[PDB]
Amino acid sequence: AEPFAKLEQDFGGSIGVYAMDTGSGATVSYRAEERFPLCSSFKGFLAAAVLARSQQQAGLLDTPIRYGKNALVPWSPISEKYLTTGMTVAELSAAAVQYSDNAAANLLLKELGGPAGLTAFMRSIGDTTFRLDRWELELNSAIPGDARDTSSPRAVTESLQKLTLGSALAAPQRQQFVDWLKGNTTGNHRIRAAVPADWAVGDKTGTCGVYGTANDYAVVWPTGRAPIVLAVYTRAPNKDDKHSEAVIAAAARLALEGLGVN
Ligand SMILES: *[B@@]1([O])O[C]([C]C([O])=O)[C]=[C][C][C]1[N]C(=O)[C]C1=[C][C]=[C]S1
Repeated sequence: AEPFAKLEQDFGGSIGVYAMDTGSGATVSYRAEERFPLCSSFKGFLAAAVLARSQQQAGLLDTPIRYGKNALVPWSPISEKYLTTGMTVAELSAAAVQYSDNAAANLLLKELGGPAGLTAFMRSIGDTTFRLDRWELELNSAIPGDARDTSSPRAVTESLQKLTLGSALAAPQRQQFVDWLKGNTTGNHRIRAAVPADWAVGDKTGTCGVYGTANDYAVVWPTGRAPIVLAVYTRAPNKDDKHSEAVIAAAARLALEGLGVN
């Protein structure tokens, strides 16, 4: 734990890490059961919830979703770009996961019954820690001591494992979820930066923009070996504290090293 302690002291905040090697059964934990803000990392689980619903509702993924300028909140690059084209549930899901599109996230939350709807999905797969309470962009406030819109690194990792590798999703939906995570564009300097270039990685990042609060979770497939699942979350005491991608990458390296994975 000393390397993690040194890392968060250099960073000037708190770091939460949980990692599991699904081959060896080994785990690494540091503040793994503390709460950290989700920021955009909830958007991965949001896409999973959509996929789960699509198992029972034919045509859900291809359903056109109506939105205009009014729905476009800051950082909606894809939904703004394709406003004229039109977007479906599936396209919004890809946008939320891979570009962290905020309007897409809100539109999908609405289809699922809001933050409460997504929280109930996570409950249904056995996640008692996850809570989403607000919409974009209020959910990014990341106030120290505030449990709203938080989870723990361990719960995040366990739920991610259930959805990508376990049986929480039917096989086709599981693979679609994996493919969306693999295609994420926002995580190249976080967990992926700690991983050898020929290992397959799927991830979703989060960046609140305040209180040094940012994160990443991932499934990593070492070549020819069983996958690793891990979560790295950070926060800091003051509103204007900067988050650090290098710190997330470093924490992921420490996690991999702790599992004895090279
Ligand atoms: B969110 O957390 O996702 C991040 C990108 C990421 O995946 O790390 C950035 C924009 C959408 C979400 N964040 C916010 O809405 C607050 C903002 C932080 C920077 C610009 S907006």
